[PDB]
Amino acid sequence: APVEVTYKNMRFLITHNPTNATLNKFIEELKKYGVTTIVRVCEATYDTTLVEKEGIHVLDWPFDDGAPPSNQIVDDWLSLVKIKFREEPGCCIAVHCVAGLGRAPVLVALALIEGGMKYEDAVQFIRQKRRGAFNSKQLLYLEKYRPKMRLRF
Ligand SMILES: Cc1cc2cn(-c3cccc(C(=O)N/N=C/c4ccco4)c3)cc2cc1C
Repeated sequence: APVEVTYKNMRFLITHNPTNATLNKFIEELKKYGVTTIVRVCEATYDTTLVEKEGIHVLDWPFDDGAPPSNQIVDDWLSLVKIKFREEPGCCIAVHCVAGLGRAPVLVALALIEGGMKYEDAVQFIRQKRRGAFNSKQLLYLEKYRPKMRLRF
């Protein structure tokens, strides 16, 4: 389920998980939204060689099962956001697991919070665009989440 999220000057795309045989359609869906980077939060699957060749960099930072992202992944994710939108204004960052496990959306949620949103509003903003956005462990994480590096001053 391709779902797009725009807040301030940030844009994110929560995609499905393609297979090697459907990568050409996937790449053109990404380009459609001007996606220039992809973060895989679940065990690797399709081969990235082809995607990269098309100008889309793939980042593999899996969570351990449905557990909240590690501090290392949260740090790198927030850094990616900060650098990508500052070096490529207007671009889009894609993130995905399998379009239903409620893992990928947390990353978008965290970006919204650091961007100024209340975790409550960040969750409703996403939940309204798609179901199964956050598993139980995920929601609790966001509830107790305190900003580590705000986006835009
Ligand atoms: C309650 C609620 C309020 C929302 C307000 N916007 C929204 C939409 C479009 C633009 C901006 C915005 O501030 N521009 N950024 C500017 C900027 C300058 C530098 C960096 O960024 C904000 C999405 C929302 C979603 C919800 C759910």
